[PDB]
Order: sequence, then structure tokens, then C-alpha cells
Amino acid sequence: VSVGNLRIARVLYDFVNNEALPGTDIDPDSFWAGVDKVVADLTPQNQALLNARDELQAQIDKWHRRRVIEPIDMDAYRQFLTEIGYLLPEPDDFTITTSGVDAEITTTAGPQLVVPVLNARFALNAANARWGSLYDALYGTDVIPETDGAEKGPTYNKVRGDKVIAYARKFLDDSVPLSSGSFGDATGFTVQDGQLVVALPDKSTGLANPGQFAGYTGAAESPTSVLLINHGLHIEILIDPESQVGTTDRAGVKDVILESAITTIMDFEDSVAAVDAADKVLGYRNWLGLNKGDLAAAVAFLRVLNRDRNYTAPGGGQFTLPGRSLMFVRNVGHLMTNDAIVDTDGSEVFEGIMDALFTGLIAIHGLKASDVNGPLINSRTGSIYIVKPKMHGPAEVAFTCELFSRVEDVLGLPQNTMKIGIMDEERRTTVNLKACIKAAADRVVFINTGFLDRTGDEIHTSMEAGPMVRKGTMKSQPWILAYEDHNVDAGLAAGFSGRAQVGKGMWTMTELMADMVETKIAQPRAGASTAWVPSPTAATLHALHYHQVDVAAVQQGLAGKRRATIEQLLTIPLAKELAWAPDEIREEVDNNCQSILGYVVRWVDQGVGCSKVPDIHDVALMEDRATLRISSQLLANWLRHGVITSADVRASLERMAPLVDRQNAGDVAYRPMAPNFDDSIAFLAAQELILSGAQQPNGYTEPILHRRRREFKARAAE
Ligand SMILES: CC(C)(COP(=O)(O)OP(=O)(O)OC[C@H]1O[C@@H](n2cnc3c(N)ncnc32)[C@H](O)[C@@H]1OP(=O)(O)O)[C@@H](O)C(=O)NCCC(=O)NCCS
Ligand SMILES: [Mg+2]
Repeated sequence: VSVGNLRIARVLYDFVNNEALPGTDIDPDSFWAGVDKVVADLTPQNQALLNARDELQAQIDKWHRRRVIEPIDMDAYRQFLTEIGYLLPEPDDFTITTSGVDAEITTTAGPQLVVPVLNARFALNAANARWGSLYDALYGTDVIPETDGAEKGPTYNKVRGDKVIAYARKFLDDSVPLSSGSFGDATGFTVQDGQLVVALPDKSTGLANPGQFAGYTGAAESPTSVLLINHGLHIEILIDPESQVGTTDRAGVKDVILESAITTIMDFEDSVAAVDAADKVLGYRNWLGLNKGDLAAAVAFLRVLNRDRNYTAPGGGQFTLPGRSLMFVRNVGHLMTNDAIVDTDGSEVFEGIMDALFTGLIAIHGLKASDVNGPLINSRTGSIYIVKPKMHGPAEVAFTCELFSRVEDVLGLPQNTMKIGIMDEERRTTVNLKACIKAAADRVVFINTGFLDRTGDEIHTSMEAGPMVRKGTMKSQPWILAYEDHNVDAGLAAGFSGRAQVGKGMWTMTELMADMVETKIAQPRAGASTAWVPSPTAATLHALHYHQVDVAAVQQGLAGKRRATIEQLLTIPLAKELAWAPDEIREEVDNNCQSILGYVVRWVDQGVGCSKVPDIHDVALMEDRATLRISSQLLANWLRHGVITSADVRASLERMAPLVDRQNAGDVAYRPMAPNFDDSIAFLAAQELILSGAQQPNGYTEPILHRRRREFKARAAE
């Protein structure tokens, strides 16, 4: 479909004209005229920034190569990085001015959920994860141990159930305490004189803090639920003395509901596999339907978005809390182009520019509640939140800002409607973080330590230095501990408190929920106002940490400190005279090869961009591209310095591959790699990301995955 200078695929063109544009008050002929111009005016920069990356990698590649056996002189390294304009200066103190942002980003501290947007089922559950059942999260997972004769099964178990009930009672005791007595003793709740009254065997009692009573449902004389609030997050006690769980409870408590996933990132990036116009539109569709509010998915059940929740207030008025997680959308970074719309010469258009345009325009519908726009509003303050990933340095951030500003003109939106959540997940950003924050000083809504892509850039940036530590050891290196702290320092010194989120990384062990409750608390304790979780269940559980830690306080306590030097940030995580025994090296390669084949096989064959892949210790892991980035990069490093040979990788890939078939054997759609490995696009793709990983730009895995999936798809219609 010829438009100005463009060949827009009809699948996109139809979608954008019929589905997306009506109701936006944007003239379809003008919209596409804006598109043409933006793409034209801004493609040079996009390539210029991308070229600037490759150059810097080569210079840094040169530098390490012409230096061996005489350990890194860290002052020459730092001077080198300044000479080439990698390590740009540090700007003067400032305060972000970003306005028009929702309370749930500026003020509320709680879990943030990230879901693949190509999956309507998970997306719906994600936006609905704002509110989650604490009973289901504890009963369903290993938080309540299955031992001591308390196993779960197809029939509800009292023994497990009472452990669940008890846990939650401790929680309520710990968070919204009774004046006197414990929740585990309650016999019923009432509301007298606009105050919560909790009946006990010995007395009746209010709350230690009457201001933690938020409201209720049903008759005051005997409510159906009681609504509480601690650290700005809501807790609901569901009452039904005639329920499966109710009749077993001293107060007839049915369930405790926690306000969990406050915000959700609807993901077009590492979570998903979209390599052409079709895929692209398919996820653009889901984003539109979330923003309209009408998105539905069949399961005899239809899954829709939750409506807002009504309550009676203490004094007696009716009010409304939001039923839905406030959505961001993660666009893709500055790297990839896409089939979707091409040049006359056949050059593809940058995917990132197109996301900004189509994702921006669609999000319009999520700011209003009309007939054309659909019933549910997302940002009640009038903002569009876009997570911008994999940015390298301040200039690339400024580019996103400029891109956003042109996408605002084209959409007729007021300037700065499009807010940017900034990933801190590339070295060049990490060492120039203050500068990145300044470049988006009027747009930024968060920073987040994407430790995973960050680990990826650490291996690739420093590819020629020598052998790296095994990936399990990365978590305790100088560079990563400084980067976490450094992120929080910079955010806080930019006045992020009350204005924007300081975000931390994802929990990848989806089955170790007992671990996550125990371990992840460290993030809020480190001052993170939000952090990333892999599921609504996880979100409900992470919620617990924000009831315990007072994040706002921790931020106040941390203000002004400087817990990281630039030497700590540039400390390269090298092996440095650590000789792994024969077994270890065979473990790392084996480990990494399973994680790769596990993820890539479902990527290239099934078009699935996020998967549960069990490792060589059989811990289920949530793998995506960032995890693939580490895995492949590390193996490349070990190859570049001959810890392994090319042959070593093959043999491991070859023995790991049949195993991933065994764990995938129950799938209807799955086609296995063994025994004929060389006639398997999947296998060959995994093999490319290792044997040619040293040559991918900044270690990114998109070039190969996109090309290999494009390949597979053609060899599927043919
Ligand atoms: C990999 C994955 C398919 C594994 O699935 P699984 O846990 O083995 O199987 P299920 O999802 O059916 O587990 C049960 C429930 O978990 C929910 N779920 C799991 N991850 C979810 C996610 N992050 N968002 C919303 N719901 C999720 C499902 O909705 C499902 O309930 P349902 O019957 O109502 O659909 C899935 O968890 C996933 O895509 N990863 C999480 C997304 C993510 O965090 N990625 C970000 C990468 S940066
Ligand atoms: Mg990332």
C-alpha cells in the first residue's frame, strides 16, 4: 500500500485505519503524512546512534586486544573511555520536572508486573493483577510448606488451609494491628460510629490506627468485606461464613485480598516474538483492546478486564478504587527494523520509531471513556507511559525524547504526554545515568536496573578482556553491586521521591516463591519503590514486602549518599587466575546450552518469546532474550579465550538438545530437534547465537532470532 514514500503492509494499514485511528480525532491522510515525515526526519539519527555503538565496541575491543597478561591499568581504561566519548562527563545537580503522572507511579510503592502483549490471556490476568487473593497465592505455592502432612491435592485440605489462614492472620497483625488482641482471635467485624470494630472472645477492639480503616461492603451491622490501607496499599478481608474456607474460620473470613500489581508493563520487547507485520499487528491489537477496555479472551468462560471496585467509606459515603493495574507499554529499543513498512528500495523502517507511533496513537483510547474509545480509562491524569529499553547513553535517551515529541505533534497530543520509563540496562547508560535522567528530565517516570540485559552488555562490552566468571557468580561482582546502588542514588538525587519510580529487577525462579518472599524484600529495603515480578501470584506475594518495609522512609534515609565510585562501575567481572576444574566447565557449558535450546526451540518453532525452561539443577527459570543474551554471550567469551573449543559447544548442544525434547514431549505443537540436528532451524539458531555471538552488536540476540523465525515461517507455508 503506497503512502508518500512508504510500502505499509495491508495487515498493518487495515488495522491502523479501521481499528486504531477512528475516535482519535486524527485525520487518517494526515496521520500517515506525519508518519512518513517523522520516519524520514529521524531515520539518520537512529542509524547514526547505532553506528556510534559499533565504533565504541571496536575501539574498546582494540584496547583490550593490545593488552594481555599485564592486568588492567584502571586509570588508562578510564582515560580511554573519556577520550572516545563513551564515558561522557557528569552534569550538574538537577530535579526532574515530570508532571501529569498518576499517583500509582509517583507515590505508591508496590510490585510492577510485566507481561507479553501478544498473549491476551496473560495480559488480561496482568491488568487484573492489581487485586489478588492472598489465600490462593499461599495455598497454590511453596510459601506454605507441603510437609508435615499438608500436601495440596484435588480436594481442599484443612491442614494446609489453616496454615494459610494463620499466615494471613499474622500478616494482618503485622500490618494493620488491632489496638489490643490479635486478628487470629476475631469472631466477626462490624462498623460502629464510622470506625472498624473487631469482635474477640474477651473484648471488642478498634484499630491501633483508626486511619487504617478504608471502608467496607454490605451492611455495617455485618459486612461482606472490610477494606484496610497500610503504606498506601489496600488490604481487603472478604467475609462469608458459608464458604468452603469461611465455615472453618473463627470470623468467617473467606479470603484476604491484597492490592498487588499496581502498574503493569505490557511488553512488545524481550517477552514476545514479533518478526513481521502480522505478529506486530496482533500485539498492537491487544494493546488497543486493553486501552479501549473491551479486550476479551475465551477459556464456558469469557475473561474480561475488571471494573472499578465500589466501597462504603467509614462515615457512610460511596467511593471507588481502580480495579486495574495502571499500564505502561514497552516499545522496542533503537536497534531493529521490521518488514511491516518498507522503503521504495526495500529498506525496512526502524521498529522502534513505528512502536512509538502505533503504540502512542493506540494509547489515546486509554485516556477517555467514550463510545468510540471504549469504556475503561488507563491514565486518569492524561499520560501515556512507554518503557524504552536497551538505550546506550544520554544522546540515545534524548533521541527517544525527540522521537516522542514528533509522535506527539503527529497525534495532536500536548507535548510531554508521552512519558518514558528508563531502563538502566546497558553499561554506557549505567556510567552516565545522571546524564540520561537529565536528557528526559521532563518525561522520565522511572529508572530500572535491568540486571539481565546489563549482565549481557557487561560480557560483550568487555569481550576481549579475557575469560568471565560463570553466570551464577555474576550477582556478587563489584560492577553489579555498584550499579544497583548507583541507580538508586541518581534517581533519588534527581528528586524521584514523590515524582517517579526507582525500579529493580525481575524474579526469574517462578516456582521458588518461598525464596522470593524471603529474599526479594531486599529490594524495597534498598529503596526501590517498585520492582519486577513474573506473575500475579508473585505480585500478591511481593506485595507483602511493601507492607513491611516503609519504602518512603528508606528513600528519605538514603538521600544524598554516594555508595558507588566510577571505578567500581567499570570493574570487569573477570576470572582472573581462577581455574575451574574439568567438571565445572562442562557444567557451565551444559547449563547454558540447555537454557539456550530450551528458549530458542519455542522461539523459532512456536513463536513464543518467553518460556519456563528448567536448568541443569532443574530449577524452573523464566527465560527471555535478556537471559538468552547472558547465556550466549558468556559461551562466546569462553570461546574467544579458549576455555572451550567450537567443538566443545557442539557436543554439549548435541547432548543437551534431546533432553529439551523430553521435557517438551507433552506438547501438541512441538517438533523435536534430535536426531537430525542440521535440518532444524531451531538448533542452528541456538548454534548461531554462540558460535557467532562475539559478532552480534552489543550481544543482542534479535538479529538471529528474527531472521531464523522469518526463515521457519517461510518453511511452514511452503
Ligand atoms: C513462561 C510462562 C508461559 C509460564 O507459564 P506457566 O506459569 O508455566 O503456566 P500458567 O501461566 O498457565 O500458570 C498459571 C497462571 O499463571 C498466570 N501467569 C503466569 N505468568 C504471568 C504473567 N507474567 N502475567 C499474567 N499472568 C501470568 C496465567 O495467567 C495462568 O492463569 P490462567 O489460567 O488464568 O491463564 C509465563 O509465566 C510467562 O510468559 N512468563 C511471565 C511473563 C514475564 O514476566 N515476562 C517478562 C520478561 S522481561
Ligand atoms: Mg532488558
